[PDB]
Amino acid sequence: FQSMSVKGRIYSILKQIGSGGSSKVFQVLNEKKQIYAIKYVNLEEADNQTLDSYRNEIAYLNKLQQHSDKIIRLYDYEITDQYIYMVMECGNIDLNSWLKKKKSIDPWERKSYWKNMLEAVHTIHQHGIVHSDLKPANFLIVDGMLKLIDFGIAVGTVNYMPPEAIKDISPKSDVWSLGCILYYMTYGKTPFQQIINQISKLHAIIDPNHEIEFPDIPEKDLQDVLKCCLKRDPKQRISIPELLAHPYVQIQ
Ligand SMILES: CN(C)C(=O)c1ccc(Nc2cc3c(cn2)cc(-c2cnn(C)c2)n3C(=O)OC(C)(C)C)c(Cl)c1
Repeated sequence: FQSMSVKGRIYSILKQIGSGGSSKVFQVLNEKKQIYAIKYVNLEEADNQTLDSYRNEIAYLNKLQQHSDKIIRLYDYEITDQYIYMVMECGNIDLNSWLKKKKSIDPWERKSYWKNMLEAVHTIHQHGIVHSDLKPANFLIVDGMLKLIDFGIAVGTVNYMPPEAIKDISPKSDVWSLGCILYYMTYGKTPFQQIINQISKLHAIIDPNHEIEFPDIPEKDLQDVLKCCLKRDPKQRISIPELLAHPYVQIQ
């Protein structure tokens, strides 16, 4: 029922998609009756460290547009000292919400999503970006295709957290997180979701004596991937280029 202006162009609000730290995401309709998502960021109580992190995310989102279709499309933006408006493509739903609703995940949709996740995370790594905070919420379903929504530059779950991030951070950090997302899509839980206590959870992730259970499934390829990603030592963990050449991703 409402309306907002981004670079002379008018957008009518359909619904509010999300909220957070001085930031509201909306589903909008433009003058050509096309659907988009607008993220509004209030900079009134924002400092220079915050502004430059936001400016850095917009710059990376803007550059990585051209390098991959697995990155959310950023159509337009308006930046002032009071706010930011980002006009982006609209997804159907985020991966976290889609997984929370779904009682079972189809092996084909799973393989397809995995491919998308590796291509997206691979792309950011080629530009010196390591996310380090990957979770299903950073992924959006856009016409059966997964897209990466942020680069960790600008939920606080810890279930997808690599052992190296706990120790106190290389492209291998993201492999651990992607492994945890695939583990959830495989077994219906993250490898440490059983641990109610958050400190015991952290003590279990770093501890090598704490064996991660990999139950036997029909897809033995999918089992090897999980076993390769979830190696507590970054040095002994599989790389993204090697994951893209794995039989799980490649064999039809
Ligand atoms: C359970 N939820 C809230 C949903 O069903 C839901 C979730 C996501 C939706 N799509 C959607 C969400 C979107 C975007 C584009 N489309 C863009 C963004 C975005 C925010 N920052 N950056 C740099 C990109 N975005 C987004 O942040 O979505 C969440 C609020 C769900 C996390 C829609 Cl239309 C509905």
